[PDB]
Amino acid sequence: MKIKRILNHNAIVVKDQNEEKILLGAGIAFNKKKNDIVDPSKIEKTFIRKDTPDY
Amino acid sequence: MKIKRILNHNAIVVKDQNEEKILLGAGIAFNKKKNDIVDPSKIEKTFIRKDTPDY
Repeated sequence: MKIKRILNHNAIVVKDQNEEKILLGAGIAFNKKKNDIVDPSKIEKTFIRKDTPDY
Repeated sequence: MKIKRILNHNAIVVKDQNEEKILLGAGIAFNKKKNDIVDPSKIEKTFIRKDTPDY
């Protein structure tokens, strides 16, 4: 899980195999940087954009 | 779509019928507040936490 963007010191826009994701972790931005792998101990909430409804 | 949390001036943690969501919109925080409906013209990216994989 890399960091494609930065929302704040906890939320960041990441990207997974499926598509773009969002990593919300208190202090996630701290101890990491853009393009760096996301720290799993800091992973508090993983969000993914709705790709498809039923299809 | 209400605003349960605020990530920055564009990203905010919202909540839909399915579960918690994330609204990433440049200026989304501006022209709105916590618990207020999210402006659709500002909606740039909607993210939802992975509820279930296959089940």
